Amino acid sequence: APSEIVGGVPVFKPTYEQFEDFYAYCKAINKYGMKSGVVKVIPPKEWKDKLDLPYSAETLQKIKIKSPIQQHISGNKGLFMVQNVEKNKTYNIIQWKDLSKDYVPPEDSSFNIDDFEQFRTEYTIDLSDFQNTERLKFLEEYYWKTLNFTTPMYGADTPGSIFPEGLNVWNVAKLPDSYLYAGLWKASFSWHLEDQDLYSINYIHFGAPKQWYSIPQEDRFKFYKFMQEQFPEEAKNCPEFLRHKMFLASPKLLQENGIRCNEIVHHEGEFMITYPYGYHAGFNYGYNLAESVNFALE
Repeated sequence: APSEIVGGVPVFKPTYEQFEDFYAYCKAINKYGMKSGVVKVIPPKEWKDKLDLPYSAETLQKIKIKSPIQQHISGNKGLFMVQNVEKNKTYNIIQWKDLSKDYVPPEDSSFNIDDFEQFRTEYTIDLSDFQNTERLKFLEEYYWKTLNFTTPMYGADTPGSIFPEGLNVWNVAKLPDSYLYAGLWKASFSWHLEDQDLYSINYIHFGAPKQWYSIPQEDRFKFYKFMQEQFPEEAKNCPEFLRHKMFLASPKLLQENGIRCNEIVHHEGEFMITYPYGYHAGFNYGYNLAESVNFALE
């Protein structure tokens, strides 16, 4: 299968025909993901129809944000290290959509089954805003300019899924183990490579887009050494600290260090596939709900 476009990152727009086989499709297009850190995969229209929108009141009620994480980040510029916090409290989707009213981007009680049935018209957020490229460029630049001035809060992994139960095609929840992230403006995921160095699919069910950065496998050693440069203290008692501590590094910085860095914007209804030995990191542009699993092809 051919790559449709490129934002430094391969973009695939498969037809339901080939899209049908997830394993055969992934195995027929792995040579691209092993070059660039990640690959985007837009599902076909006849697939998006298989979805049930809006989600039923129960589907929404099932959503439970277990142990939210706040991030305390510190660092001059380009380099930052994040100190994820604890959130003993727990939220439901309605509470999270409301919580996103505190973590708003710049410009320029007990609950009943009825509450969710009502919320079936408010679970989304206006996306026409993020349709502008220069708009996204702005947010990203503001994000790097002001990372240590805020304590972002993520909806750290929580088992579950919102994909149609009767859905077997591309069922990220059940493939022939799924988790939900709760996005919030400026919430960031540092540099890392999936455990056991496996693959993973990340799907944004709804909400603001995600920003993605990936290091081409070829540069995973330049990148590694450069990270041993800064933070030399860890270069001692650590064989693997990129998977021990949380570190953020801007592309603009890496670029000007002989380390290529891919960048792409992950939108609602799209799939991202992280490949083995493909370092990746990024942040959220605001309120969203994402689902992801880790798999293997061999």
